[PDB]
Amino acid sequence: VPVPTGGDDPTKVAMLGLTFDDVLLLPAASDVVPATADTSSQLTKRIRLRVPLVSSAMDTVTESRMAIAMARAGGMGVLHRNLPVAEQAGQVETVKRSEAGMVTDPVTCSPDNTLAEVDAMCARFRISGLPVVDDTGELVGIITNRDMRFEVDQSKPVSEVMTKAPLITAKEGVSAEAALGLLRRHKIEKLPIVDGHGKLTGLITVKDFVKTEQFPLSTKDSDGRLLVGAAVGVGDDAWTRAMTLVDAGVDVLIVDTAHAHNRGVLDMVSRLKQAVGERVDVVGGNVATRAAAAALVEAGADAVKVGVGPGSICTTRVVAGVGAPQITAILEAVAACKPYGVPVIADGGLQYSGDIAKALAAGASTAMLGSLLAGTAESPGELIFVNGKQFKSYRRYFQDDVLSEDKLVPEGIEGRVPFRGPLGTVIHQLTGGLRAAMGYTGSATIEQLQQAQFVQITAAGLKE
Amino acid sequence: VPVPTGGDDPTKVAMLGLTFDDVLLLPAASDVVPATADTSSQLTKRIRLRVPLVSSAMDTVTESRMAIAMARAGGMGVLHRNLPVAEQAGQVETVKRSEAGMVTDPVTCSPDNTLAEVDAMCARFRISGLPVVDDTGELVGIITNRDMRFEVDQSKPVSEVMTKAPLITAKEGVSAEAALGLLRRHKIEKLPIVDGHGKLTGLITVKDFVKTEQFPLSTKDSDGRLLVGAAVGVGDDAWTRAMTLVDAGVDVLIVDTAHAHNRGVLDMVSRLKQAVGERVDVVGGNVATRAAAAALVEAGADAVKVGVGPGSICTTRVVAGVGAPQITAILEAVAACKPYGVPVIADGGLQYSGDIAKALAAGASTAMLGSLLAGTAESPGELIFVNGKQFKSYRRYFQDDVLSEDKLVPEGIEGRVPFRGPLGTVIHQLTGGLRAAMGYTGSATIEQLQQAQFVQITAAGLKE
Amino acid sequence: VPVPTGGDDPTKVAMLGLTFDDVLLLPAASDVVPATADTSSQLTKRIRLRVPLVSSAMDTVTESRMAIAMARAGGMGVLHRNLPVAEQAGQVETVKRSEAGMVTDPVTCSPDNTLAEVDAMCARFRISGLPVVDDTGELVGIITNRDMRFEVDQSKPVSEVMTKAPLITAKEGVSAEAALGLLRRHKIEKLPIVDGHGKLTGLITVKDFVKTEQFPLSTKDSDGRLLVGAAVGVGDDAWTRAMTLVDAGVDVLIVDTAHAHNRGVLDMVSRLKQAVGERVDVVGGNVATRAAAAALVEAGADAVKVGVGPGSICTTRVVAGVGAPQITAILEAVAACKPYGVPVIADGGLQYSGDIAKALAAGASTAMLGSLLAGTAESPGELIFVNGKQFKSYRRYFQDDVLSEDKLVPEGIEGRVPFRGPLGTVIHQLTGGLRAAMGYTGSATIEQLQQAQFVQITAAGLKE
Amino acid sequence: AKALAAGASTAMLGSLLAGTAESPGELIFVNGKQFKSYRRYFQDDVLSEDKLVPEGIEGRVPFRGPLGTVIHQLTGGLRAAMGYTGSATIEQLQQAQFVQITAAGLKE
Ligand SMILES: Nc1nc2c(ncn2[C@@H]2O[C@H](COP(=O)(O)OP(=O)(O)O)[C@@H](OP(=O)(O)OP(=O)(O)O)[C@H]2O)c(=O)[nH]1
Ligand SMILES: Nc1nc2c(ncn2[C@@H]2O[C@H](COP(=O)(O)OP(=O)(O)O)[C@@H](OP(=O)(O)OP(=O)(O)O)[C@H]2O)c(=O)[nH]1
Ligand SMILES: Nc1nc2c(ncn2[C@@H]2O[C@H](COP(=O)(O)OP(=O)(O)O)[C@@H](OP(=O)(O)OP(=O)(O)O)[C@H]2O)c(=O)[nH]1
Ligand SMILES: Nc1ncnc2c1ncn2[C@@H]1O[C@H](COP(=O)(O)OP(=O)(O)OP(=O)(O)O)[C@@H](O)[C@H]1O
Ligand SMILES: Nc1ncnc2c1ncn2[C@@H]1O[C@H](COP(=O)(O)OP(=O)(O)OP(=O)(O)O)[C@@H](O)[C@H]1O
Ligand SMILES: Nc1ncnc2c1ncn2[C@@H]1O[C@H](COP(=O)(O)OP(=O)(O)OP(=O)(O)O)[C@@H](O)[C@H]1O
Ligand SMILES: [Mg+2]
Ligand SMILES: [Mg+2]
Ligand SMILES: [Mg+2]
Ligand SMILES: [Mg+2]
Ligand SMILES: [Mg+2]
Ligand SMILES: [Mg+2]
Repeated sequence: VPVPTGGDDPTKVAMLGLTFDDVLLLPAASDVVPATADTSSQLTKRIRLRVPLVSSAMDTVTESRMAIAMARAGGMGVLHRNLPVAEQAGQVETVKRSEAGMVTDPVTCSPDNTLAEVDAMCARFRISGLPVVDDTGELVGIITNRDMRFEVDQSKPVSEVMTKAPLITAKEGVSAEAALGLLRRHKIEKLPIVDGHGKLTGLITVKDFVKTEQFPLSTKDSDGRLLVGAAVGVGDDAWTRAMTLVDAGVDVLIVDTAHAHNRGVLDMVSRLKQAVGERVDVVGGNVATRAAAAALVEAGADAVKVGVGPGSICTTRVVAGVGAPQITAILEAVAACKPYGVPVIADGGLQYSGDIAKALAAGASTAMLGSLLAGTAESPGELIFVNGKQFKSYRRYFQDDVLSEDKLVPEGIEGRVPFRGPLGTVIHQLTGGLRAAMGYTGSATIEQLQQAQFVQITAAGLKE
Repeated sequence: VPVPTGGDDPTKVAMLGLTFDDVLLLPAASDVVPATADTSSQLTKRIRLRVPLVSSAMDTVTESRMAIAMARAGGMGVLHRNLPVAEQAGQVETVKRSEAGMVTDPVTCSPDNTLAEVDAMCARFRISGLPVVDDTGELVGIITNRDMRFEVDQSKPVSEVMTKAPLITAKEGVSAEAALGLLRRHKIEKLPIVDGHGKLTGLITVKDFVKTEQFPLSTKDSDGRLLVGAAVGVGDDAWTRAMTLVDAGVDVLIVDTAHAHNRGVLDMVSRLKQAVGERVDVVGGNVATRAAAAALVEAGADAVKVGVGPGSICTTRVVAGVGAPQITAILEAVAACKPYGVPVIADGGLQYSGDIAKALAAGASTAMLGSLLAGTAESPGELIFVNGKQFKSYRRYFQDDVLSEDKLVPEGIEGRVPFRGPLGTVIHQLTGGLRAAMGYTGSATIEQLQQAQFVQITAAGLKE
Repeated sequence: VPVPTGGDDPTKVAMLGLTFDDVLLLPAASDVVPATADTSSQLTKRIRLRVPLVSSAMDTVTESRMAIAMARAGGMGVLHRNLPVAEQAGQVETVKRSEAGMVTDPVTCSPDNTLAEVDAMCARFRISGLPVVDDTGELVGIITNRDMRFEVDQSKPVSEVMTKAPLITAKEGVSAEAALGLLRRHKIEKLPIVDGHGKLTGLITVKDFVKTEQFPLSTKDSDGRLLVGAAVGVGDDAWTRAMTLVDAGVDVLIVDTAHAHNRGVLDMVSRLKQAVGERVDVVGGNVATRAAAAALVEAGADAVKVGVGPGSICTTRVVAGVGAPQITAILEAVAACKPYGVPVIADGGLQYSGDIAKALAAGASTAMLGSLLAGTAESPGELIFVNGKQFKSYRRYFQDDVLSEDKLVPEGIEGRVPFRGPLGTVIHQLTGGLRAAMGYTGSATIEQLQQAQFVQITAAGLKE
Repeated sequence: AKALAAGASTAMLGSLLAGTAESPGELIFVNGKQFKSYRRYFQDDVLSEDKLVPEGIEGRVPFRGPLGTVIHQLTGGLRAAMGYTGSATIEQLQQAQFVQITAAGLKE
């Protein structure tokens, strides 16, 4: 009658929690070559990624640059919400218009604009020119950075530097082959698109073709623009932020909380699903049990994020005593979400590509990457050089001494993190590990990897 | 109903994997003295070793020298395939002609051969002379290294240095006693063997008797030549390699793959078994489960090799998340192989002789030794002297500065491995540990050791 | 002819530099008890301290609180200049009015002042009440914190809470004994001082007597107010800052530069000496040679500060390769300053009280303490509790999640420094060490300690 | 700065520039860090462990980044030395004086 671990209640200790280090993938019959394995997976019930990886929406991980890089790599990025609503909406706009985003609503300047303003717009959107539209609304010309390369006077108006009409243009609904043919024939890099009245409706640049060739796995929406997600909280400021982000063109809204088994979080999810659910996917916060995942599914979430204190040495585990091992948590969440076809996102605890393979085999559909991507080039922060090494830092007015020691050392030296380089190499290494796991387990797709079996190892299997 | 580790499927976590550190051998009733225990075991269904150890077929472990040493020690060597087909066939031929291999097809030279060519052949085959056969095909004499010891001019032909006929010869089918008596009577070290018509058919040297007395446990084929195995891959190049190796006289072909539960590997095994299966034994690649071992047995493999990611901190376990603890894998593989009499080779994860005893007690017939033999003298590599120690390395044209620092330090200092000495001492230590285990468990033979019992130990049993 | 260290110029290597670890103080004939040694010394040619220690004028060391504590301990503090001119002048005013500073120019309030503003003034000046003066200029009452202890409504005007006139007052020029007698007789803690016409001229509080009894070594000016110094740079902003500080009531101005052997620094020192030299003492920046000290003396400096890269592992020594060992630098600076009676301040390189004794025996008159005082309670920074220990830190809007991990850890954990406790204990330990040194060397005064002899030790004397 | 003050006119830089982007060698990514390496035919197995690790992981050196940043840091240190010694030109820095320190001056 007594429980072997103490007491009389057999459900006081609910279960035995397994972490990533407790299990290994068992080899199975395999006709799968790692180079031909298909790693595409569902992020939500309507969005499918070519690479099942998402950035972690932390202030040190994901901004517009990281979102663009992740969308190009085949995954997606989620913008963090530790900033004003206007800044987050502007970052969403930057991601949406980065690549093949000027086809329908192009950015234009006026003939009275100075060269500095045009250069600022070009630097923000990473484009090399803009069409010029006057007060009447007529396409009067185009101004590119070949026109303003050597202009010393940056206060000069656009009208003195632009290339006047007529321009080489295309009709609405012009195919990519015809546009490329025009660009090759006239040896230009830009092609405005006008309607029957000769009024500007879009712009095609050589950047579109270059990026399509260079990044064949890019994640795009129906209009051909890069996908991006954004995080929101709970409350009224959260509602205003979510509405502003939806207006800016976000594709995924993540109700990001540490403990989503709360009435407020579920109410926010239901409200968002009812208000903008026809346009935007809604992802629920972090839930580590089956009941919480079922509650989020009932509230109408399109995807469920799992991790609640998954790290072994974690602040939640030490200060609060609350936690859940990640493998068991994913298993329970999948046991609640799978009958309704709701994807599961693993979040936290991942240190290697083997952990990603284990998380996907436990039943999750995507994995969210945090500290793995913190030091990359596309992550926020400034690159500094200290003691013969590169670091990334997150860094005078009254110190006018030219020979002071603070002048001899770089700024931001305190609080720096190692520099990891480009994001593409990290993503490629992770994808190679995942493909090796798929080849070992005989999984042609991720949906077949989700049916792979585990072997539990003892402590002796973790010894150096 | 719910699984205690998570989810609803009770087969998601298939089993608990035990490694070598998790178990110990239980003493049983024993009348066995370690000095008299019989350690002979089956390598395949037709080949029996006196010492149940095999080399690992890695480019840093097994070449012709290691194969010869392992065969003399009582085990066998498997040649690595990271080299051209002609080179691997040449190494097979070198092993096959090292000891008592000239009795039926001796190596011969011609009077037109220079002394340099004869010296090269003698250095390759480790013989001290050759019979001489002219264009017409008569045995005209013998050339040994006592004849060419002081010849300063190495371009001198054989005819100017050889000892002319008549020679002391013996008839075909001469017993060892008669040949030794002739050698003792005439006080020579070589004895050609001729047919009734006086044509050369073989050669006996004192090396045969010396090696027979020195190495009583040598592994030999039907003709008394040393046993050797070779590794092949999968594909058309692999088929050509296998055919060339069989022509060279290989005894065992090992289809060495990382994951043998693949249709291509099984097809290769079946093709080899149908083509050269009447002459050569075929060993399947590495398999960690019962189903894979059963598939290899059905395909026609003569032996099954097991280890798939057996190391605790392993590249397969960290990058792909795939692995299987070795004790459980051996148990499952034996559960599939034993009813058909197919031997099991335990490959990987062995660090001590206790691990070898545990692997043999788990049901395996032989153990394959890897990094334990990487630094021995017979392993490939160059011996260097660095900082008062001996190391083995795996290592000018435009650096003509005679006082440069690169002249002051040995080449290959970077990337060296410790030197281990002769292989025989290592094999003797491992065999002594195995004999002690056999004495403790009361096992007169390896087949009785395979019925020994284990005790599972906790984490506290591994603490220093 | 050649120099043994290289070259032909015997002055290329000018001298051998001795640091603190290279020398020890030799015991001499002593009739001195450590408890009776006199540690008073000259800071400048007109200012004498009771304890020859000065705070280091760094933004982590000296602000108004540290300056007050240092003045009470018997030394002095120099306010850092890494802040706006108005803030530094406010800190000067706070220090000057802390203790016995209302005797001639008291802080007053008007009857229309709210209780919040009076409370803010009392908190700034560390007083427990203010006299009230109307628009006409008459002393109408006094408001103390016993009157407003339980006034929950902090917007209440002073007129509703003050103790109305007539008050217990004393005539101008009242002796301290008479004021204390009045305070004892009427059992109050405050005594306004009025002239013959009944107009408010000053204020005496029990704080004056309490602090005089508690801190008998306090450094005071002619008016009986605590001494304070401030740092200024070079330039026009520096001139405005210096004029504002002199108007605020500063006593010492320190021209704080890393390399004071510059024409700009000397010109600034000369200008300050010409303009405000009758009221304020001017101390020159850091100089490490005899010629630089002579230049500062000629420019008209009242004291000369020495240290230029005195630390063994220092940023100046590593990045620039420039430095000077502190003992030799002090010897040279004293050799240039002593004939004119200009005191020397040893700045940098001090780690123990033995180093302070060595610096004073080398000829310096005062020592400037930096990192020794960084972690004390009176130094700038905020006290935090982390992992069972007290630390000092030098430190939300959008993180509204109540269960996030940033809510679980204290703010300022990054970049924290250890807590050292009260300043008085550190000063007392250093003074005890200095007194022990004086007793060993037989020096009744610091001027006698400046004539002590050294013994030079070898490397073997520094071995553990 | 010390070498130029002793009388040398130029300095030659070796290991300080070994791992920069412009130095010879290939950039590799190992264990979350960038390295520079100075690096199959018969290993056609697709699931082998040598396929799971990059080639050249052994014998690698840390990556330093662009050369311009290193040169700028060195020149800044030299300019600080010139400002301390009062040398407007390198020829005046060659007339600077030294002070000899003892062993105690090298202890942390
Ligand atoms: N004015 C301006 N232009 C910038 C700036 N940064 C990037 N660009 C331009 O943006 C276009 C694409 O930027 P990329 O660097 O290729 O791509 P990215 O979106 O990953 O940053 C290029 O012109 P392109 O003509 O599309 O390509 P190409 O002619 O260089 O091949 C490039 O010159 C900037 O700060 N100011
Ligand atoms: N020409 C030539 N001969 C070589 C060379 N290396 C070894 N030999 C000869 O090969 C024979 C056997 O070689 P061992 O060293 O005993 O054996 P191994 O096969 O283990 O290497 C010896 O002659 P033996 O007459 O059989 O033995 P013994 O008279 O030395 O006892 C030895 O002299 C070489 O580079 N060149
Ligand atoms: N209103 C107000 N008063 C403050 C504040 N902080 C300190 N005081 C008062 O200042 C006087 C002296 O402050 P202390 O703390 O003794 O000295 P300090 O200058 O070293 O800080 C005290 O009143 P006392 O009457 O001089 O001394 P006692 O009656 O407490 O002995 C104390 O109550 C504050 O934030 N607000
Ligand atoms: N559609 C167009 N019709 C006519 N002229 C055009 C058109 N697009 C660009 N031009 C003009 O052609 C010139 C170069 O065009 P393009 O856009 O290829 O240059 P760019 O991107 O600035 O070049 P670079 O990348 O070398 O700096 C500029 O003077 C530009 O104004
Ligand atoms: N069967 C034989 N009949 C006749 N002469 C022989 C025969 N075998 C060897 N000889 C000759 O006898 C001499 C020595 O023979 P043996 O083979 O014993 O020498 P070896 O092996 O060269 O000696 P070592 O190992 O001491 O250098 C040589 O001149 C050799 O040619
Ligand atoms: N000179 C004075 N003449 C008349 N009344 C006075 C005088 N000084 C103070 N008082 C009044 O006497 C009361 C107490 O005075 P006192 O200054 O001793 O108190 P306090 O410093 O506020 O006390 P505590 O330190 O206990 O809070 C207050 O109501 C105050 O207004
Ligand atoms: Mg361009
Ligand atoms: Mg271009
Ligand atoms: Mg011989
Ligand atoms: Mg011999
Ligand atoms: Mg009081
Ligand atoms: Mg009181």
